[PDB]
Amino acid sequence: TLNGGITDMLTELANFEKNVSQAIHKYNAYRKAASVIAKYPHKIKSGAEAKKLPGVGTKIAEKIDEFLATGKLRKLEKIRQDDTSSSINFLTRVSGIGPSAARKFVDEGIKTLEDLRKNEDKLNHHQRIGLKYFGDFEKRIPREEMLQMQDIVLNEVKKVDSEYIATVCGSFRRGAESSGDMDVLLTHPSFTSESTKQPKLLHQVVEQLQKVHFITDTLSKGETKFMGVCQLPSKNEKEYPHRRIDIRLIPKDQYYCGVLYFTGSDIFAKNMRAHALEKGFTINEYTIRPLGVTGVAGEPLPVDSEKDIFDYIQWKYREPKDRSE
DNA sequence: CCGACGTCGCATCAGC
DNA sequence: GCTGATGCGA
DNA sequence: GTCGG
Ligand SMILES: Nc1ccn([C@H]2C[C@H](O)[C@@H](COP(=O)(O)NP(=O)(O)OP(=O)(O)O)O2)c(=O)n1
Ligand SMILES: [Mg+2]
Ligand SMILES: [Mg+2]
Ligand code: NA
Ligand code: NA
Repeated sequence: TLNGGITDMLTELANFEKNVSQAIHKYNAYRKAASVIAKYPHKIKSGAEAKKLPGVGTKIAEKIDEFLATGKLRKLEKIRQDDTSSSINFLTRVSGIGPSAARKFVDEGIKTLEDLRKNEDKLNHHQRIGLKYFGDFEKRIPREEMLQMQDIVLNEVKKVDSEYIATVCGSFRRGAESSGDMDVLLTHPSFTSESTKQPKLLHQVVEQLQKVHFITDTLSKGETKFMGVCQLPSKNEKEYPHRRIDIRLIPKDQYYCGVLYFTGSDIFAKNMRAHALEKGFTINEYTIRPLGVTGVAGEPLPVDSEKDIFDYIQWKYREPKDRSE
């Protein structure tokens, strides 16, 4: 709320660069700037004040001035009144449609929800689903419902094998009063970095959730990542809207790196990996490795908590609550 | 003043 | 049926 | 767009 206008502005500008100009690094610059300002504990009162923050340069400082002085930004107005930019901006909000495809549709005269629906023959499976539940995916999820979903997921997982461990990551583990979707970290002793002894570990769980009709649709699926759709049973009351669900099977010994990645926030993670690079380290959802002078990563260093990974790169441990950067 | 910018999974594609 | 990338997403 | 460095 504090510098809400500025952050909203930069976020809107960011989406425009990602979705329309297809400049993902401008999009990341703008989102990093908004982040740096979101943590800035003062009401920013000039572009000069903002420029001193890392990630804010001249161009954003000038825009911050125009906004503080006028309450708007002409660039945003020009963008908002462009059909092309707006149609493109909008189509990207459908799951499966990004900058490239959204433009392909607009080039083809396809720009409305209605336009998409009479041209379903042009949508792959993913895009088809994201369109079917576009209205449902636009709603956020009460934590009260997340808990309901958590009991269901954790329980079905138990039934397949009692040695499975399921953990609801994402914004939920960050204690958010509501969430965009459900992210589940999953482990099993059979699957480590040192071997895969059992086949179809993710698959079994997906089928179990499907056979009991928790999971309804499937965007994409692999041996370690499931991306789909699920729904709380309503009693018949109105139907709960469908929700996105991601499941990520991480090798059990690499759990702490996995839960670190999967908990977020996204721009927390980016800045953290950016920092690790400033220390001769590199991090993914699996490991933390020391960068060789040659660029090539050395062996995975031992890790036994999210904190361990913080220590390696000299950073104060921060509970999930404070990672929503 | 240029170049790099987190790091990966899944579906697919241009070259072999 | 691989590598290396695009595209989209986490 | 920013900063590295
Ligand atoms: N670009 C990205 C996107 C997601 N992620 C990681 C951190 C995210 O918290 C985690 C799950 O992504 P997510 O479900 O899209 N967003 P998240 O759970 O943080 O908040 P919601 O908007 O879903 O409530 O994936 C990332 O590391 N880099
Ligand atoms: Mg989430
Ligand atoms: Mg998710
Ligand atoms: Na700066
Ligand atoms: Na999209």
